[PDB]
Amino acid sequence: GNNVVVLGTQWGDEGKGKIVDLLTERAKYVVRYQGGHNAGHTLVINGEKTVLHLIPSGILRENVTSIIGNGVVLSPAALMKEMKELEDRGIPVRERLLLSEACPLILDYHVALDNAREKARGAKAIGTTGRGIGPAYEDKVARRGLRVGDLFDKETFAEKLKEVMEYHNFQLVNYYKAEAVDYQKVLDDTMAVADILTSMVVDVSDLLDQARQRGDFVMFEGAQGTLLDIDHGTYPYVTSSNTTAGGVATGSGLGPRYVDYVLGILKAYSTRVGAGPFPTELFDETGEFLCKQGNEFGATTGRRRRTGWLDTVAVRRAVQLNSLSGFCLTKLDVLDGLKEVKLCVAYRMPDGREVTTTPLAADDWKGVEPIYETMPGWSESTFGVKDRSGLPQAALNYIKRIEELTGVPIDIISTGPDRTETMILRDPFDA
Amino acid sequence: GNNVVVLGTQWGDEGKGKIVDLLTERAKYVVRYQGGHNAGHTLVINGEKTVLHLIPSGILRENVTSIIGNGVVLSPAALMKEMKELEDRGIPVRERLLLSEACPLILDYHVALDNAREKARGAKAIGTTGRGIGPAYEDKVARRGLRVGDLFDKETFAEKLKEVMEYHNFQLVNYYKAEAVDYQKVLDDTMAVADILTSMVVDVSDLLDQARQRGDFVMFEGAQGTLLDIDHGTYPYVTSSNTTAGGVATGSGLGPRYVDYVLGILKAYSTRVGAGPFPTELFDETGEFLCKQGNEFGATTGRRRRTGWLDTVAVRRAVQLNSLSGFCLTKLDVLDGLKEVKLCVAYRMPDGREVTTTPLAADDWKGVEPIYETMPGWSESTFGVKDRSGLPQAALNYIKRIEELTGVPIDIISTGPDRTETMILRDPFDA
Ligand SMILES: Nc1nc2c(ncn2[C@@H]2O[C@H](COP(=O)(O)OP(=O)(O)O)[C@@H](O)[C@H]2O)c(=O)[nH]1
Ligand SMILES: Nc1nc2c(ncn2[C@@H]2O[C@H](COP(=O)(O)OP(=O)(O)O)[C@@H](O)[C@H]2O)c(=O)[nH]1
Ligand SMILES: O=C1NC(=O)[C@@]2(N1)O[C@H](COP(=O)(O)O)[C@@H](O)[C@H]2O
Ligand SMILES: O=C1NC(=O)[C@@]2(N1)O[C@H](COP(=O)(O)O)[C@@H](O)[C@H]2O
Ligand SMILES: O=CN(O)CC(=O)O
Ligand SMILES: O=CN(O)CC(=O)O
Ligand SMILES: O=P([O-])([O-])O
Ligand SMILES: O=P([O-])([O-])O
Ligand SMILES: [Mg+2]
Ligand SMILES: [Mg+2]
Repeated sequence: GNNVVVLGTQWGDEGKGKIVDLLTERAKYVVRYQGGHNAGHTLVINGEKTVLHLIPSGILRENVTSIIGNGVVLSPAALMKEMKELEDRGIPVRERLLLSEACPLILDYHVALDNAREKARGAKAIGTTGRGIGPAYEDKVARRGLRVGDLFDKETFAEKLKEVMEYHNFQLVNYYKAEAVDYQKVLDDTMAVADILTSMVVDVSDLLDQARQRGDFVMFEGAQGTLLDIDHGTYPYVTSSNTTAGGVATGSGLGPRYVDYVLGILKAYSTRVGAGPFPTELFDETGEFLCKQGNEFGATTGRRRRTGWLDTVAVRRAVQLNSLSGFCLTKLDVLDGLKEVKLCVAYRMPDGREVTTTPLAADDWKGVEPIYETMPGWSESTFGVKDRSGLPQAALNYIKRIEELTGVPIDIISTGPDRTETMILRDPFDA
Repeated sequence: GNNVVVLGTQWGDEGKGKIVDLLTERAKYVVRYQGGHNAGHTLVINGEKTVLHLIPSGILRENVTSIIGNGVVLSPAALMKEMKELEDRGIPVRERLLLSEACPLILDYHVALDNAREKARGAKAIGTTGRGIGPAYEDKVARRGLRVGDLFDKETFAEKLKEVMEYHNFQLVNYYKAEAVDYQKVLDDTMAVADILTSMVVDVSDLLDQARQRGDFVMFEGAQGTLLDIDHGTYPYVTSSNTTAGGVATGSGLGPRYVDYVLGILKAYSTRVGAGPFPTELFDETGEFLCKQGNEFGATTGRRRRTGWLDTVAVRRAVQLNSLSGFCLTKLDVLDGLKEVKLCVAYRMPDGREVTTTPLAADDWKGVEPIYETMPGWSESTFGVKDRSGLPQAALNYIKRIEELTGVPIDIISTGPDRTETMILRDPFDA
């Protein structure tokens, strides 16, 4: 189908970037519809590494127009920052990237607040990336936030910003007893890049409407993961945006009926970065092994990711929430060497019940326990394989099992960070 | 199609309630996915009137299960308030209504803030309904808000609420120099209804997933209108929720691919309640006539609604944003008697250009001017007609024209507030 969606089923870091970059070969457009620069999508072409945050994972391709949709919270500083680095490496970002005037702007004070709010939580801190995503989303919904479009008139922008910062500073100064952000400094840093910024503006909805009617291949690239959804995730240990497929339509302007394929990116095991429920979490040799073998560190904060077995109970929440058409099974290779591999098939509630559905808010996950199905591991190397034939029967079995347990076909299998260490079995652009 | 969406194309008050109540005859479920009690949907059966706010417009039917989806901001006070009134009238609300534990809770302090924030805007006040929708949405996205589920543990709820209210009161007291809301009073009022509240909780996503696989007829009922969308509307003179079709999926948990039909409710003319751009606004006899003839007053605040001609430019923004499958043309009857009726076909930008697309943020709408197409009015009565044959050729022409100008069929035509003064031409449940 023309419109293909690529999002994280678990808790982010499944490998969305890599799959976006590999599938965009046929795409005219790639659109990030939510998140900000908390995302850290790692691309790897012939070993050259690139971790993108704010800029879409289609940038390395000239044939693709990279779009930052209205649903994304935009940090002008982060953009220039990533833009230049990409430019020095021969990526004419500016020549291939478009923006939404609706995009709310993340400015320094948003990080002051995000910082303040996290400390104030003490032991109960979310584990935010520190980029100010939340405060930006807050101001948005509040209707006091500034968006890309406010830059069209620098005089009124300065006025608007003044009020905003005043309000924000009152609280940072008085309630939090925090260091106040300087208005003049924010105004200057921003105006220094406004033209560049505004130069990339496009009417993203209308674009997608016409690109749609034309039959063009659009790829929407997600940020974070399903269980981090502001609504459906382990609230409040979530991200402030709708990481679920519904976000595609709200964060871009493309009507919901135009989604043709939702590919759920699914890692061979599970990880979490930040605080929050994790039934299948491993704190043993296997835990460290999974970490070590899969270089599980934040592509944005460098924090150690928590590791655990693949959770089928929670993945099926992802299935229904997202309208998955298929899964792309990533990082199978990291499982090589393990004698047995486990997959949680059910949850044992603290009251005794065996359930196969998941809790919602974090509190409701407290004493929940995982029930596994233990399958044979494999000795063979999986890394770099691009043909099921190269996969040992155990792995194939493990793949079939996941499919059985979910009722969704694993259309793509990834065997390495490199764009080429993958096997596409069914290409979403054909379905 | 099984899953039918009914939302406001313009600026709310198009007649969503009436159409939900009329189409639910075949529905097993009706789901409100966004908004709160700012909505005021008026139903009218054999002249008996009912204006619903928070409770879905399927309530008057026993065969229908009414759902308040996660995307809705829930005011426990408003619920009990509406619940009892409905009950005294023989509507066993409790026996037919379900809720989401994800639903954020709107509590008294949210109204203090919404009040404070509006005055602080002075001349630039949004024109909020005063129900505290925004602050509730803010806290949500902020990750400090309380949701229905927090009630499962009253002790931790009280703790949580305490912190929350402390934080909120600091600002109401110090920054705004406003009256502080009393913690104890909020705690008590709330706990008095928690059990009733929690008694209606259901896992809405999973419900919809199974109801979906079963082939059941679901109806999603929208609140407000398309140009009030937090992202795509005339920001900041908008509502804090995603009134666009993308909201259905984010505010319920039903995967985006499961929408089968999006019926855009379209009024025969235009109205706005609150501040904000309105190209076709009428301040003349026609303006007052439209007001008078269509009893254009807020079904929630009783404010006088602003009236204007039907705007085709903005309606087409609604078309693409929403994936409209069809329009339900409402309040044609109110046009009876007019010598000529106008419909804006284009916008004259303040720089001279003729455009047929719309601006985004409110500021960008400033000097914009409407270009009309003037059509013949009609003398005949339209009110109560349920057969196109009863519609005079002028009206039919006016209908064809709207269709020509949009490329979307007017599947339903409404000729009165009563459920029966309507003609369904194509029933969304069949498409
Ligand atoms: N070993 C291995 N690494 C992979 C594979 N796919 C992606 N990676 C690496 O897995 C990590 C995915 O992390 P991250 O980039 O945070 O994922 P994203 O946030 O979804 O794009 C990166 O460090 C990638 O280079 C794979 O199939 N095998
Ligand atoms: N005259 C007339 N009134 C209608 C018609 N459809 C609905 N109404 C009235 O139009 C108004 C719609 O206002 P509101 O209820 O705020 O619309 P909603 O918010 O979309 O449900 C109500 O007062 C209805 O009783 C119609 O076709 N003709
Ligand atoms: O990109 C992200 N991955 C996360 O899990 C995370 N953000 O989502 C949650 C919210 O933080 P933020 O506001 O930085 O997205 C945190 O657990 C944080 O680590
Ligand atoms: O139900 C509503 N209809 C509106 O237009 C409105 N709310 O949307 C905007 C935001 O107010 P609220 O926060 O009350 O929805 C206001 O113009 C308000 O009138
Ligand atoms: O790739 C995204 N990371 O998990 C964010 C971080 O490093 O915190
Ligand atoms: O029907 C909804 N109204 O327009 C809200 C109000 O009265 O303000
Ligand atoms: O990286 P991420 O997962 O998107 O945040
Ligand atoms: O009444 P509404 O339009 O939904 O708010
Ligand atoms: Mg990442
Ligand atoms: Mg109304």
